[PDB]
Amino acid sequence: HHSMAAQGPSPIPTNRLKQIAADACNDAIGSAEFYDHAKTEQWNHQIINTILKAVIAESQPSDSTTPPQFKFAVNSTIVQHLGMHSATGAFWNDKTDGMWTYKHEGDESKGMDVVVMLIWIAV
Amino acid sequence: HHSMAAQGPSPIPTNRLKQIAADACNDAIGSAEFYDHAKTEQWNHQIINTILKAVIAESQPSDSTTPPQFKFAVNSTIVQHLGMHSATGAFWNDKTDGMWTYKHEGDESKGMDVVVMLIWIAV
Repeated sequence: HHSMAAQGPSPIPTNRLKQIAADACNDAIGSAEFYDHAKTEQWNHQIINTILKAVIAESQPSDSTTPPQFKFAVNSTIVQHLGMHSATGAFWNDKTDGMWTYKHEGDESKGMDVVVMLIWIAV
Repeated sequence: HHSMAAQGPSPIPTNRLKQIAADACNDAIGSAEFYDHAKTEQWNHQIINTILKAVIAESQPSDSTTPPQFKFAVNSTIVQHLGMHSATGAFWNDKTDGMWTYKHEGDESKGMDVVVMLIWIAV
């Protein structure tokens, strides 16, 4: 994946985002030995709720006099192993808005990858 | 794909979004007989730029006294045929913000699908 659009700094340090996403994916599918189409919905739901709860919490201003300053969208995709190329463009505020993507690579026996993308939008 | 989050009406009628996306995909990969990893970047770039240009244009207020009211993000993914499940959650304004997704199904010989997602964010 690669962004076509210029962008602002993440309200959350990208090393923390990486940890949030890696932990979310691990909690959801870490013990899974195979891709199971019957569980992908449950898996994706758990990943997204985990990440969203974490980024909402940690993007909050320390003081009550300042309300949440960022909207977030979080997408999670589970892809069964085979060829995949993704791109993102935007019409937004290049000083403040942006995206970050994460790939949770499954090993040989896993038979699936998890790709996560987070968008933040100021105000 | 399915959204986990409640949402507002599209600033552009969804039948028009469907046409924009279908035409963009057709223009980019309509004449392609096979999946080619060496062309996916060019294909995705064309699709996204086409869609973005169209949605920017048609979301503009008719009057100059009112500036653009929506930010947009557009993601395009080209997937080689094999198992794929996607989900989206959000922390946004449920009265005004939302997402829309489109799948351009490739026939047997095509060997690839195109999935498009558009997010709109008020103000």
